[PDB]
Amino acid sequence: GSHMCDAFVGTWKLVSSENFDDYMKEVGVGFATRKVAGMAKPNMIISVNGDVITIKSESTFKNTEISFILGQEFDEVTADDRKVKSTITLDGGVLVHVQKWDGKSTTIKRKREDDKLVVECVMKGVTSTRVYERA
Repeated sequence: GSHMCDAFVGTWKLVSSENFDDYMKEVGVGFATRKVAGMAKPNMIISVNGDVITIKSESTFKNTEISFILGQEFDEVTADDRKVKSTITLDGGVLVHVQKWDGKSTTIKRKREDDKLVVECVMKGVTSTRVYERA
């Protein structure tokens, strides 16, 4: 049967980034990490097995992997080494990823738009847009 996550499954490569340095600043990422992370051109690999969704980010900077069930909180060590409590839900057809730590919160939304997978990262007033195409 078809599932709303089907439109995300596959291998995706980063094709454009907007305001990513500013977003990382707002999150609290250090200078050196921002420079090395901002150079990266990651692939994102999304797969599903039953109710478990796995999202990998793979680049010369870091390889990360999260597996989760929609709506069930999990612990995540981010690529910038924050230990956060994450919950990922479906809002319509948008995957909405909330990361919480030290009384703060950031929201990463992943949506399909034409043949692209668009990632919007928001911290306080700061929005970064990262666009991926199929790899």
